[PDB]
Amino acid sequence: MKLLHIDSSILGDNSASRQLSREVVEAWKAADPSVEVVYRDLAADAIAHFSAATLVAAGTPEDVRDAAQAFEAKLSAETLEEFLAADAVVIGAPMYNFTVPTQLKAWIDRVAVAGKTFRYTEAGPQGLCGNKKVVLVSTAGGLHAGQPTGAGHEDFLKVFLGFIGITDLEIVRAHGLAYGPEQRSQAIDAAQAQIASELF
Amino acid sequence: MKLLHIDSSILGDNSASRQLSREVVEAWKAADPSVEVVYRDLAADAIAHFSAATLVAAGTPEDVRDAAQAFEAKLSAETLEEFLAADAVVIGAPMYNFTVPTQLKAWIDRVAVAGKTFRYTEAGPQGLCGNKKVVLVSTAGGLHAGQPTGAGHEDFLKVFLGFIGITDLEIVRAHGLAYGPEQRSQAIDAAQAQIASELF
Ligand SMILES: Cc1cc2nc3c(=O)[nH]c(=O)nc-3n(C[C@H](O)[C@H](O)[C@H](O)COP(=O)(O)O)c2cc1C
Ligand SMILES: Cc1cc2nc3c(=O)[nH]c(=O)nc-3n(C[C@H](O)[C@H](O)[C@H](O)COP(=O)(O)O)c2cc1C
Repeated sequence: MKLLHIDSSILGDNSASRQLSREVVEAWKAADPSVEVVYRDLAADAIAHFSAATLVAAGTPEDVRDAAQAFEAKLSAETLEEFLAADAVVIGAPMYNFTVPTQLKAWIDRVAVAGKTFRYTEAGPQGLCGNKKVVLVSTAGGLHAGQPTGAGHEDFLKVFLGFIGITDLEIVRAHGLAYGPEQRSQAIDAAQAQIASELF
Repeated sequence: MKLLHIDSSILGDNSASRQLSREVVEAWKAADPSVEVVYRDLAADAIAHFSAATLVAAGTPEDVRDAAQAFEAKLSAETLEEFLAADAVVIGAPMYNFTVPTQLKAWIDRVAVAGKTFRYTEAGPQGLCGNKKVVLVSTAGGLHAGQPTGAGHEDFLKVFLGFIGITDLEIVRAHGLAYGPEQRSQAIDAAQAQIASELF
């Protein structure tokens, strides 16, 4: 099966979510050596804001698109196709300014596509991604899960994933990382324990 | 006083939030002809993703910055300064894929600045923007305020605004816009009634 490994942290080697997302993927490869991994670093190679141009490009026939429109259309196509092909997705999801990074939301905007990851039916919208397994690697400076301050982060992500039909979701969490070295170390240690004994 | 008018819709003349944000500002000008308006269309002139480069530029002395770093630093400075100067802010805030547009969040990332719009104290973080009035123009295809599906939209915005100390907040809402022409028309009519009789 195909595993898509997504990072969105802007903090590079100092990133908690990049460390933990890599650790989930390493654990996964060890548990299933046949897994095929595709990597996408949404911070290193940022996806353009979903724009009026994105919409115009989508509604313009390929043979009449200019270069900028071909760019937007290919960006939309390649991102969507990579997600559709994936059987499992590991997503690094920092909390920056009370929500996810715009680098991550820009990816979400390309994968939330009517007719592909969800569809409209006479009975209402139906998610089409129910076969996909997702591991969300959720990292934050504070501890606000289950509280209003956390609305834009895990709650939002759960809404999006639920809408496209994901039912098989695990959250690997390391929160309170800004409260000092000992608290940061334990939060990461606990997340590693989840990876080691509660994922596979 | 200085009013900052922000739009983030990608739908141009078909935008509900651009129509209503303009109507709030027109009403404001009529109520207070001395108000000075500054406009920023975050969709037409999109702010770069808040990135590793943004952080590096901020920590690099001006005299050693290269051109790309001067760009990031000026973008950060001009956006922040415009917000600090504003006494009132009218913000067009569509719901796209269960949250705000990345164009709007990229602005939030430049205005959430320690020491400027909030500060760390020995007693915890304190918002510094309590004198500012904000009118949020909230538009959505569905009706999900007060429900989990709405977490990434108004709930998130209220968290951000509360953190930087905004207490004087009004929300002008037009939701259910995707459910048909009559429902869209009434939602906009109700929002116009709020503007006419419940804002000023
Ligand atoms: C630009 C920026 C914004 C942040 N905003 C928040 C925030 O709103 N709430 C919070 O709890 N932590 C916040 N943090 C702390 C991060 O959530 C924390 O450092 C986490 O480890 C980020 O994941 P990462 O290390 O993989 O980048 C922010 C950090 C940065 C760099
Ligand atoms: C790319 C895109 C994504 C959208 N996602 C949502 C959504 O998640 N939930 C919703 O209720 N409406 C959604 N809508 C509908 C918009 O919220 C609605 O059209 C609203 O009027 C947008 O504000 P605007 O007209 O100022 O652009 C979406 C519209 C677009 C174009």
